[PDB]
Amino acid sequence: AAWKWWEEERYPEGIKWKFLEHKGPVFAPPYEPLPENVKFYYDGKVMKLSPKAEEVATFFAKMLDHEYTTKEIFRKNFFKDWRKEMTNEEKNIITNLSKCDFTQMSQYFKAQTEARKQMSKEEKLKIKEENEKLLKEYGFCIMDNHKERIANFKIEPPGLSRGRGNHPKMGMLKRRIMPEDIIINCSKDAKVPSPPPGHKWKEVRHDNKVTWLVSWTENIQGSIKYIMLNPSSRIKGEKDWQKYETARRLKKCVDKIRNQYREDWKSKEMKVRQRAVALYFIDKLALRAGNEKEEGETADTVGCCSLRVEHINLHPELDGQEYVVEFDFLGKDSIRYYNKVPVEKRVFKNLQLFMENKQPEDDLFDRLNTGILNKHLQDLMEGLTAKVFRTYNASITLQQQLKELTAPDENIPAKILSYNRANRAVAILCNHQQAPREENKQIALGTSKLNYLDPRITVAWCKKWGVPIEKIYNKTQREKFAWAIDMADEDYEF
DNA sequence: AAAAAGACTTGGAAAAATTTTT
DNA sequence: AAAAATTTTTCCAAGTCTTTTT
Ligand SMILES: *[C][C@@](*)(*)C(*)(*)(*)(*)(O*)(C(*)(*)(*)(=O*)[O@@](*)(*)*)C1(*)(*)(*)=C(*)(*)(*)([C](*)O*)C(*)(*)(*)(=O*)N2(*)(*)(*)[C@@](*)(*)C3(*)(*)(*)=C(*)(*)(*)([N@](*)(*)=C4(*)(*)(*)[C@](*)(*)=C(*)(*)C(*)(*)(*)(O*)=C(*)(*)(*)([C@@](*)(*)N(*)(*)(*)([C]*)[C]*)C4(*)(*)(*)=[C@]3(*)*)C2(*)(*)(*)=[C@@]1(*)*
Repeated sequence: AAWKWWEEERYPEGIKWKFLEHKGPVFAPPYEPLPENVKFYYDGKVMKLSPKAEEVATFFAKMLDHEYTTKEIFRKNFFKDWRKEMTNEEKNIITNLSKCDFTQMSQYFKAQTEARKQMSKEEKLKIKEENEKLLKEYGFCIMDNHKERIANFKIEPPGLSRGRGNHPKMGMLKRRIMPEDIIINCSKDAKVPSPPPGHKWKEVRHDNKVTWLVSWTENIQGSIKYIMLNPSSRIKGEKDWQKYETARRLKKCVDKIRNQYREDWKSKEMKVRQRAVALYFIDKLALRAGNEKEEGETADTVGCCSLRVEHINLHPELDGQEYVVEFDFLGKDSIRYYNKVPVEKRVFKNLQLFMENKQPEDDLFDRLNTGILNKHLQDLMEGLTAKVFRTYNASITLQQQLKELTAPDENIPAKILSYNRANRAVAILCNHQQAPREENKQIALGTSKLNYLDPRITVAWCKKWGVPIEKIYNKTQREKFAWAIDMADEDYEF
């Protein structure tokens, strides 16, 4: 029988668990060497590469078809990192990447892909059965009286970094994660997981103030990557329920907050004027609270608080509309945001004052960062941060649009059209793009449907119109939103 | 403070598995 | 059979906000 964690007494703040036991992470499949017939060339002559160098060479060979393997930054980074993985004998022969011929390696990898879909019933069924025994042995964990699923237990294989957009580190080598890089987290009364034969873990800790099971440091950015519980668990779902509850508490406080920031545009001090114009953008246009990145780590992308002077172009009268602000920046994942939006009279006058005596490279809202904006938002409502406005706007627009687009006389397949049409409006507001059915050509429903929309709004909609939840939510989503699907009436109001 | 770390939050695109069209 | 159009898993990062160092 399935566990209804939502009927339980809410888990206390501070300590995340009392008990934790798991079988550790599943390491990336080992490197299968190149056979004798698959040769590498340098200056037209054959050259057998050492195992370490040959492994790095394969990553490039597999990506050879893409246009990014011809870029300055990619090639510079790849070659620099391939030098480290070479022997002193190889370092003296291989001076540049351009005299290297990977074409034969590339052909073998295409040949293996063509040979992988031609497998028998003893190969196609066997590998899918060894994946199932792996899913049941390492894909589950015990955390406080119950067996819950683990998210991504299979650690990512080594390769070359690409990232999203115009990334400075594209082409850098993602190293193979070893047991000696793993920090295991579990309880003192639990059976500490066994490392692969011949190896030992980096650390075995017992921190109950955190929710992760396994952690390590990746080399590209230096940040800690984690292995946590799947979305269907108590620890993730309760936090997901609390996120929506916070957005619901902002609903009965928004009119009071909107009136306050409208008055703040007139204030004597500029520290308050900028804070209010930035909050106006976050409320109206659902922008992300733009944190400050370190120059040269990730692609140059901004958000609301990190907006520069060059990202906006002021127009008093354009297209027959008053006070137009033309936004043109790259948001998260290098997705372009473009909107010609008519603002209030005081907001336009304020933006003119913020763009004065400044160069294009300078920050628009100086004397303001994400911490100052969130410190103020905490003084208005408890637990309020800038991303709560995005959750609020997305969820309320779905509720509003579902009421507006669903009609009583329509059939079940036609009602699904209306749900997806309401979901479309949420994706346009949140700027969730999908690169090139005529409507949803450039729009992506996935991100909002799972991160942004209180699932109870959908469960309420479904029980009202007689649409079974399986027509809206698939197998995996139904498990993530189980709390909502069980506990929720037709009368749910955000 | 205020930089740096740490711990959460937020798929779409490319491939492979099928299914349908020629 | 053989190819094309769909469906569906496999591949791969980047923000937000909190907590620690410097
Ligand atoms: C595409 C879309 C995005 O980007 C946004 O929007 O933001 C995303 C999402 C949504 O929300 C999600 O969810 N996700 C998850 C994940 C991702 N990415 C990635 C990359 C890489 C890797 O490796 C991974 C895995 N790990 C293990 C965690 C991932 C995941 C995203 C995105």
